[PDB]
Amino acid sequence: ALTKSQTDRLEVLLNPKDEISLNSGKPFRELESELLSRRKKDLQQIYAEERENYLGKLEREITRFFVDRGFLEIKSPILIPLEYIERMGIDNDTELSKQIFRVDKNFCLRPMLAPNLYNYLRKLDRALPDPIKIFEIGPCYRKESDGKEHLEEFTMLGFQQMGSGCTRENLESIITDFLNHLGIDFKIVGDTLDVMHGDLELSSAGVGPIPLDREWGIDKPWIGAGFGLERLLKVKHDFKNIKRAARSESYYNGISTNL
Amino acid sequence: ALTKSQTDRLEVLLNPKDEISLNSGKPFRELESELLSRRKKDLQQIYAEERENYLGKLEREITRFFVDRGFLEIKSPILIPLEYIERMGIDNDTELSKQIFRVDKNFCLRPMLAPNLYNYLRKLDRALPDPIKIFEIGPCYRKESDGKEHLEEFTMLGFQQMGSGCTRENLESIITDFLNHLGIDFKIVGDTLDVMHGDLELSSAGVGPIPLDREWGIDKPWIGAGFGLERLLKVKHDFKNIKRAARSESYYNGISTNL
Ligand SMILES: Nc1ncnc2c1ncn2[C@@H]1O[C@H](COP(=O)(O)OP(=O)(O)NP(=O)(O)O)[C@@H](O)[C@H]1O
Ligand SMILES: Nc1ncnc2c1ncn2[C@@H]1O[C@H](COP(=O)(O)OP(=O)(O)NP(=O)(O)O)[C@@H](O)[C@H]1O
Ligand SMILES: N[C@H](Cc1cccc(Cl)c1)C(=O)O
Ligand SMILES: N[C@H](Cc1cccc(Cl)c1)C(=O)O
Ligand SMILES: [Mg+2]
Ligand SMILES: [Mg+2]
Ligand SMILES: [Mg+2]
Ligand SMILES: [Mg+2]
Repeated sequence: ALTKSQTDRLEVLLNPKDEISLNSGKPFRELESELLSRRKKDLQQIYAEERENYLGKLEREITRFFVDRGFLEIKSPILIPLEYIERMGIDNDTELSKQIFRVDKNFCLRPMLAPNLYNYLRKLDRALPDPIKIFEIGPCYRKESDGKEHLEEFTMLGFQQMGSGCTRENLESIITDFLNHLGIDFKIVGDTLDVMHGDLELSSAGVGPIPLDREWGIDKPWIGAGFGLERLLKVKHDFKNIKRAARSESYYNGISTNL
Repeated sequence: ALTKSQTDRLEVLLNPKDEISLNSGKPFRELESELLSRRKKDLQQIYAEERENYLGKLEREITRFFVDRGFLEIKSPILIPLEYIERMGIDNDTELSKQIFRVDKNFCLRPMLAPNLYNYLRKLDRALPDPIKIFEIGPCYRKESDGKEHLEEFTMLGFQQMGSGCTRENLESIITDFLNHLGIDFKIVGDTLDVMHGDLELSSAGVGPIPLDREWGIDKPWIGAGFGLERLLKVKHDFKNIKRAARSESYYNGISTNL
């Protein structure tokens, strides 16, 4: 009989496509040696053939999708003014206010892309023709309880369109084309618009104007959404825990690095 | 006569390829309106034609270079254990110990990629054939005095090879091919190996083994280097201040967003 600790170890080495049973009478040491051999070959094949990281590769594929669709690629600060949090309406009565990683006395690690995207929409409206379409992909940070769907360090895609054409139908079309392009199954569940995979939230999306826009110097209609890249990878690759998809020292493209 | 404040404003709108003189008798308001028109057209042309961010595009071009050359693409944590700093030999007598952005009580924003690259070399040596070649590109953070060559939030490329072929000559060949591929002029100045553009340091590079390797479980020869992407962009585009190349709300591909 395998111990729970032994089973935890084998689960670290198990990949979703393996068809190995941990509840059949082979001893731990030989089930471990089998999976170790498989995972070493997996890494050797990546090293020999493609050599790209899942998170980097997904970011580049999403970038090509949105650039192609007419969205400007933004790279804005990750370390942001603490003031941006309150100005997003995130006060002591929200879950998020307790989730901020503060840095120094006036800065924090951004928990979302919305403040920077708002600032870019306002500034670019002075220069670019209507409608203004932008997107950003990059690290975001939230303190979280331990859970198979949450990372404290994750990667967000955020896109926003401002001006003409900012309808819920156009927003759903972007989301639908995007996820069908990636091969991710989803349901849009009705502003309040969430993109679900089963009970996992892939995205929250919105349609403006909303009262908050005024604080950011925004007075035009808009649509947009935010997506977690590690959740997309978790669904795409059928990972049991989002840790497999994270920036990590423990996993490379979902393969354990502790061999 | 232009005021210094007026000149600062015009310098924000000036791009290196402009051939406009701020010391000739045109009034401020018309020099400003001229440069505003030019910068709006610059942004409109980016939006119409390519839509890619300089920092993102450079990261993707560097990624293709190193992948093609046989290096595995790594994406490791940006928020790292504080312990990694001391284990890198960075104690109270180094400049760096005073430059760390601490997060919480046991974490910090990484000021360099070396700790994570060391960990990946050790782990991958259990699985990959000799030599082991890896690289990472991503955010790094250091507290800095105000200066035209330093950002507090920047982007590092780090690469490392471990095992056979780890000679200074092979290291210089990687650097030389890399910078000639990017079109960046440089001089290698002699371990202690720095890559200079004039008096600007583009990279510091090294040849192991060194005593520090032991703390990280490394006992093989190695070569590697770290490069700042915003310094490469600053040189490539002849920016006067590295702020033009940063993750920023103030500049897009070196164009002022305050129009
Ligand atoms: N801790 C996290 N780790 C990974 N991805 C996240 C995390 N928090 C949010 N995301 C993703 O970012 C997107 C937009 O963020 P947001 O809608 O604010 O998250 P949220 O509503 O807190 N989701 P949840 O925490 O699962 O209820 C979401 O659709 C998630 O896929
Ligand atoms: N604050 C910064 N902003 C942008 N790039 C940086 C910064 N610090 C270091 N880099 C780049 O990262 C590379 C490796 O880092 P490292 O050699 O530790 O920097 P360094 O020796 O402190 N350079 P300097 O601070 O200019 O004397 C350097 O060659 C720089 O190009
Ligand atoms: N950071 C994302 C990005 C986003 C997209 C559209 C509109 C807005 Cl305001 C924000 C989110 O929180 O869902
Ligand atoms: N973070 C870089 C990366 C690097 C490359 C090779 C060897 C080492 Cl140990 C470190 C630097 O500090 O120069
Ligand atoms: Mg949440
Ligand atoms: Mg949500
Ligand atoms: Mg320095
Ligand atoms: Mg140096």
